Amino acid sequence: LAACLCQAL
Amino acid sequence: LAACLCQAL
Repeated sequence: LAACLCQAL
Repeated sequence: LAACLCQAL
């Protein structure tokens, strides 16, 4: 999930 | 942090 946030950012 | 993207958009 952390990586989904990084994608979003 | 996601709200940063919604501001940008």
